[PDB]
Amino acid sequence: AIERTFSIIKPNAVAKNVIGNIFARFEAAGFKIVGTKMLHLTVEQARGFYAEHDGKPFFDGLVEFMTSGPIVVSVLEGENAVQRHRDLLGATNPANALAGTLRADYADSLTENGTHGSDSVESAAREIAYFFGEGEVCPRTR
Amino acid sequence: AIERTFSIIKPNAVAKNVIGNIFARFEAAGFKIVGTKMLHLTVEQARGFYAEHDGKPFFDGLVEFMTSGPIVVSVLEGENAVQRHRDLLGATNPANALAGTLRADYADSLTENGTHGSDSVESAAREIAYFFGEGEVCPRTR
Amino acid sequence: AIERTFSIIKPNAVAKNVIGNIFARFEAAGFKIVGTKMLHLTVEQARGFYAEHDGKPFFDGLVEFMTSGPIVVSVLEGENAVQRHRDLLGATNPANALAGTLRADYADSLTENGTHGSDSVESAAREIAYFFGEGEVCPRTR
Amino acid sequence: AIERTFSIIKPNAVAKNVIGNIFARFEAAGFKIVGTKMLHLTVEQARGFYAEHDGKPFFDGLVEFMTSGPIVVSVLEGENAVQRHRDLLGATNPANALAGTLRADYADSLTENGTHGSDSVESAAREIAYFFGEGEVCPRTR
Repeated sequence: AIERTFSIIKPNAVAKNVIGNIFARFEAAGFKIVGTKMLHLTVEQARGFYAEHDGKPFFDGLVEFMTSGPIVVSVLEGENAVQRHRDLLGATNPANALAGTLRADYADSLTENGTHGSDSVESAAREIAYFFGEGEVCPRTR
Repeated sequence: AIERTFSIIKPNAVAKNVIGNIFARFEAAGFKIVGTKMLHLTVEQARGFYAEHDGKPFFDGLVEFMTSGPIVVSVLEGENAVQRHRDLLGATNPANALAGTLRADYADSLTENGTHGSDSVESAAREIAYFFGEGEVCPRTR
Repeated sequence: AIERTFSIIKPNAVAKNVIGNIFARFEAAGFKIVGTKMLHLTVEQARGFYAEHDGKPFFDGLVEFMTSGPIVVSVLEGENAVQRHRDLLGATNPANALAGTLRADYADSLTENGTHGSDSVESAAREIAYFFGEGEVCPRTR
Repeated sequence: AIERTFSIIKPNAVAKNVIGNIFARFEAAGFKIVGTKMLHLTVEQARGFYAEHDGKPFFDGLVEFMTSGPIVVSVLEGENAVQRHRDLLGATNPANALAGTLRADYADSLTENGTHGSDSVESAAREIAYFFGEGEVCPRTR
């Protein structure tokens, strides 16, 4: 089915100026970018999004990193998009990600793997709703 | 000096899914993307941005095209960015654009040249302000 | 260990002018291009390289496709290069290749999957020797 | 008219692993790569290609740089290709080359400026003949 999945290009990737390279990979893989914006998360925003993680040891480090610089959040559309996006991204740990995947190609470290992708259709809807408001998701009309 | 300029990736370019290729060209040329967002102009928003052309024969067609599908508006930062961005885009009229420039590579017709770049520091300020509100542009912090 | 593996960019990919896109993927994945050349296989040369398939039903069709237009043959160098190259290419069948892999992004069909990669250190040695003479593989000196 | 022009991706660019990026720009600008090979010029081969500079100012330095690492030499085909290729490369001096041109994007100095392009149809014929033997250029057959 046609799905919409959520993407985050993390601070390290934005800092390295590879937003275009990553977007190009999304498009080459058949995804259509239907929503996108650059923003710099406040700690309030980060803790409201990553709340789930409020219980692990590296939580404080995660929030610090995700609020350390601007990020690009996007909505990608396509058939079976949620799983295909996860496939494109590769393993969470850059060390285990296969050559060519976004984590292998653009990660700088395990915590700084450069990209995030929704893990399910359900989580994608929640993540998209958190960052994209009215008229921010734009269906293709041509 | 370090300047900020305004960019538009037009409906035809978005529809061809070359947003990444264009952003990658900006980054390879030394520009830092400091603000961006995808949106779909309503006729009223398009008329306002192109207000200087109201009453001219080509106006309604320009408005129709610019509202025919989503676009990506961005803010680019770098030394002498206004002029360098224009240099990278190439001549506005594709018939005069040098091979390899963005207009030469991505124009679909003479009219649908694919991209817009501020023509001056003055217009850059006006165009950026039109779409980016108090703080939608995020300077690099690392 | 640092290894060298063999690559073929097939007739369908050369014809679509995506040689640069594929090479860029090799480089982004950490491979160093240490040898490369464009050529157009004769039936004799094609049959000689695919000798191990001589007699099988698809042989003639494989030979016809691989001699239908020019190809680019290359030698890629890098840590665990043979396996990492296979990982980058993805499944032989486009329908089964994960999003983002070279077969998924550039294949037009199962027969015309766009790229070939050595399946072992042993076969890589044989494949490279078939197309590259002494002096044609260039280690990096800077 | 359809022309064939000569290209060299110099040692500094090969060393930075941007061969793919450069080829992708050639293809995006509409050129068809009809010949290419990677080689590492020896002092004797370089003195032969730049023989016209013998007894002239930069003969030694030119040979030293051009033999410092492997290069990629190619034949690009297209309408008015000689001049269009020069337009894509930009000024010889990367500091004065317009943003986005290959000299501006992939070079740091005048001497190590990343790319060479034939300056005329006449020089293209001579340059190609020095690196490609009869039958090595491959016209497209599909």
